[PDB]
Amino acid sequence: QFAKPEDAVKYRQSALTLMASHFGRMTPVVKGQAPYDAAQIKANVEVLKTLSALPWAAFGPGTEGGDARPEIWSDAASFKQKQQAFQDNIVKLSAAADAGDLDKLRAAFGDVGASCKACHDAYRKK
Amino acid sequence: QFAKPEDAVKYRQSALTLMASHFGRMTPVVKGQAPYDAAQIKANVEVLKTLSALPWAAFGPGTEGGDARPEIWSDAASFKQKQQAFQDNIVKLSAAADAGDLDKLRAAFGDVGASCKACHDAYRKK
Ligand code: HEC
Ligand code: HEC
Repeated sequence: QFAKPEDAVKYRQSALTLMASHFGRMTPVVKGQAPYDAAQIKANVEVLKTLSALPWAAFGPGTEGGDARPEIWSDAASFKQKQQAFQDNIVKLSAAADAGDLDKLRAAFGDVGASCKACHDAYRKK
Repeated sequence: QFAKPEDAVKYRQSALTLMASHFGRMTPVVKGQAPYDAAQIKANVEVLKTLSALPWAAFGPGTEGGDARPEIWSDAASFKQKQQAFQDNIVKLSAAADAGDLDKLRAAFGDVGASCKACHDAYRKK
């Protein structure tokens, strides 16, 4: 699927755009501005779970470009921990959404959002 | 998630790019150029199933733009049938992939690809 590095960059940017949309659209629910519909949130968090696994294999060898910093590949073990923290927080979000637990969901949502920004601060060009 | 029509256009283009990647990457398998790994294809077709439901609600009212033709909204019942044929063919693809049946999978894959092009021919700017 990534014949040239520019195809990996197009894929990962598309996946990240879709993640941002499925994550950010829950902000009014977690802030009490819109009603919590447990079943609809469960379904949206499942879409976000699928999308959240997709960008990383499009940062494979040789796919420098876009707004990715070089240290993604030069400090690969450190990048992997930032990616892992995010993906661990998506597991917690899915557990909260599956349980219908709005306290857990809002806490997990804040942890996901902080881990998006913690990776950006180290690995995304400003 | 689509505060301005340009946000709906960015979302739907991103979803369609991800669909194209998850669909097209199976072409060598269905053409016998790469080995059929039933479990990996099942998992990829599940990603494609999730992605295939996403673009359509970002062609909502008022979201004219991109390479969408106007007749998507002026002939809405006709667009709906093109979208339905595609989504019906994704159900058949998921059934083949879940059953591990490569004859069914390649037949369903051709039907999906034809329905992508049948919508493009009527509804996507050349
Ligand atoms: C590193 C482990 C990351 C985590 C976790 C998340 N993001 Fe990210 N993001 C990352 C990089 C290296 C880039 C640049 C990719 C490129 O090659 O250009 C991005 C980019 C985005 C974008 C812009 C995509 C675009 O259209 O070009 C968005 C919208 C984005 N990131 C959002 C986002 C969200 C909402 C996250 C958590 C829910 C998230 N990112 C995590 C690296 C990483
Ligand atoms: C109508 C019912 C469609 C079906 C079924 C599929 N596609 Fe499509 N496609 C459609 C439109 C109206 C557009 C333009 C969207 C816009 O506003 O610009 C598209 C666009 C694409 C693109 C380009 C996305 C981009 O990056 O800008 C791709 C890669 C794409 N379409 C692929 C694709 C595939 C592989 C499909 C079936 C598996 C498929 N499309 C179905 C309308 C419709």
